[PDB]
Amino acid sequence: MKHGILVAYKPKGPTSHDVVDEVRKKLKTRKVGHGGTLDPFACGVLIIGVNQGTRILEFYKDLKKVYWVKMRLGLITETFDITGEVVEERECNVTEEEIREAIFSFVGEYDQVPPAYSAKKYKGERLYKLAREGKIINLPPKRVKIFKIWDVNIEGRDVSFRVEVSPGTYIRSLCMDIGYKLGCGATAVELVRESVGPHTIEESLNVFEAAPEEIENRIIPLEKCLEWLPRVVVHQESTKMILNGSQIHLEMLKEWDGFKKGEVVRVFNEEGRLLALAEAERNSSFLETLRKERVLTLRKVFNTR
RNA sequence: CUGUGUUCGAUCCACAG
RNA sequence: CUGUGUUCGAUCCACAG
RNA sequence: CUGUGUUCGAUCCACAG
Repeated sequence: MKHGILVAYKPKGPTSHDVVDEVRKKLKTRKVGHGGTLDPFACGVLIIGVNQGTRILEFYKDLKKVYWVKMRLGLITETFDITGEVVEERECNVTEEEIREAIFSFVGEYDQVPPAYSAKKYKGERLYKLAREGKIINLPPKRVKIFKIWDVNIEGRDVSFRVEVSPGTYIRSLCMDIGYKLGCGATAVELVRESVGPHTIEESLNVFEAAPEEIENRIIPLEKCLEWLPRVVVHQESTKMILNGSQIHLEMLKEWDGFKKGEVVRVFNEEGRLLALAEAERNSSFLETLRKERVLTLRKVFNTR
């Protein structure tokens, strides 16, 4: 029984949960989830968590993503994408030059209003369910960050480019906003998530065409997940303790790799096994122990694996 | 269970209570 | 170590809903 | 939140033997 992360590739068409169902089917495993939804009209990297691996999916919410969109100027739909019923389809009269200005004025952070067709909740209900009911909601804007936009290609009302964004950013909203700047509206017609954090589309596995054995070999085990988080090893004797829920004290330790207080770090078994993820109670340099323990606070323990 | 989250058809995953 | 914790003493894990 | 966990799964505290 494997535990870990799978960098899946979702083709255009399937819902993100369809991908999860393909993995549950091929691996004959019930515990599967994803770490960030990709709309049905889009394709690209979709992080999949298997077994105990579902327990570290939360860590993918805070990573940066890189997107390659193509939008059509002068077109507006209800969903903000090509699958939505068209609400308006005018002829945007703008020059490559303004278009260029409007797209790069978004660079830097700004306050983005999420699409009515989204997974946000309003009084216990999904916003895309209320929208199908015809209740179009405009939630408060969220502080978003567009780190950079490159590979811009224009031709007609067809504009495309790549963009690295912060967590919580909707490309569909971005396209509509740029269109608003140009004052004519724009709608996303193709969207490709080329990366989520360190995981790229080049390493993604299309689970729909892969046989169960390769999907299986493709799973990244826990010990190799969240490699961007600082490591920490404990004495091969302290393992059973930790696995029992024992917090971590200076006593039970060994080697560490520096960590700013509050930092989430992964506790290793010095035999390699990942025992748990814990939070830093202080800065790791304070080897000052002329006396007294308490060091890392238990966040998640990987019992039974 | 209730709630929230994730780029929209997670009741299915996560997190909080 | 054994008993009791006065309405299942406190708390940490994990699993389930 | 509500339940579960071979002296508790693990650690404490208060009383007494």
